[PDB]
Amino acid sequence: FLLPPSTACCTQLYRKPLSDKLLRKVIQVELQEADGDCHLQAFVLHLAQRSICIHPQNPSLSQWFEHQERKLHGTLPKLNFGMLRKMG
Repeated sequence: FLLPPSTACCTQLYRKPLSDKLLRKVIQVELQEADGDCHLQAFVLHLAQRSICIHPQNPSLSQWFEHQERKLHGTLPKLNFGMLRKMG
């Protein structure tokens, strides 16, 4: 059981605040669309070895917007996540 890249249809959620240590290995943030990909919405984090499913309303994802902006060596995708930006 693993969530395949860009195949995010998580019916389950981890719901834990992820460790920043492992976060520095989360090269991607993949949005589970509530229709465009799966039948529900989720913010799941794509590590370089795995993907974890997070509840859209989760501080770990919001903090990750801050953290990813200062981590990942400076490599990020085109995420216009301005609807959250810590305010989620």
